Amino acid sequence: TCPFYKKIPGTGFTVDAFQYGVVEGCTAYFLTHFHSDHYAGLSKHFTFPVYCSEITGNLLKNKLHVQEQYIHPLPLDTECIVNGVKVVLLDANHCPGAVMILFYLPNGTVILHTGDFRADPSMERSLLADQKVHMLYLDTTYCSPEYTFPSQQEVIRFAINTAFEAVTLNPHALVVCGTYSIGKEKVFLAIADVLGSKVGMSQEKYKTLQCLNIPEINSLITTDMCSSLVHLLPMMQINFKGLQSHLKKCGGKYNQILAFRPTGWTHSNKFTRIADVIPQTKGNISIYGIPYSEHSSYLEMKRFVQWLKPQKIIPTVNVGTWKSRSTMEKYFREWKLEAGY
Ligand code: NI
Repeated sequence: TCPFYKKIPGTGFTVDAFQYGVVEGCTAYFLTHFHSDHYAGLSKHFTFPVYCSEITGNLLKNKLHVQEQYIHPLPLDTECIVNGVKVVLLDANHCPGAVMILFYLPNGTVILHTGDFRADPSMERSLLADQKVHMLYLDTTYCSPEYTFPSQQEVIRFAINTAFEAVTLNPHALVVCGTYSIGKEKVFLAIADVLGSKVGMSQEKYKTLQCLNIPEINSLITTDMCSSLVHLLPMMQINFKGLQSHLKKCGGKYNQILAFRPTGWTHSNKFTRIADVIPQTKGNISIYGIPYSEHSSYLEMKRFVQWLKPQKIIPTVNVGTWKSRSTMEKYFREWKLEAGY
């Protein structure tokens, strides 16, 4: 049955709630982004209205075959009316097409649902600046002070410099990047751009990327693996066995692999700077784990919430254990006492 933290009070609405069958009292189903833990349950047999971004709607139609008459895309940063309730979609700084949703309830309550997000000070100048928010449905993925990670820009600098050095030293090295969902496209696009190459990938992944409105995409990606020296593979194949096998398939065009696994957080962050990251190596294969996150760090999350000053916080992540829930509630109280709201 649908959990309370996926239901928006005073409305007929649910958020990211497609795996529970027909939810009692639900007149419109919102989808924040196209990640499987959020879309789980949608298919061509769904016949209720789905409200989402343009990009998420492309993916619903093309990848899951949802029929067009039930997809309701909304423009961002624009006041819209849904079943008699004013809503606004905001950029979540997550993966392509990911949104936060502002609901203006008929009784005067304003609710922000962040979906999955990476808080940024640029959000402090969107339509959020213009009114008070009473209730916040918050992505608490990394809500503990041990979770620090560098900016996305530092991590991409590291990747570009590492790849450019390796290929200039050995023009017969292949770069491989792991993927299992949309998001983190900058990793493989930035590397291909510095090397003067397209990114090669499976037909299924190319289709997925063609749904994303990324400018000049036909210029950066391809299904012709032979012409590319940056290859995308499933995240599960980014290990010594999987990579040795791939290299066999390239027919002696290459004699070395440099591979990237963009993880979120790994405890190497508590001790080590990005500058100091080193690979695991076996023979002619090296594997770098890079801390490229599309979720808030602890400090980013804290700054957002202390700026917004909500009256009530509803966590949406790590809510299944009493120890996690108690930990989060203690941080929310600290934040409120330190800031004075
Ligand atoms: Ni997500």
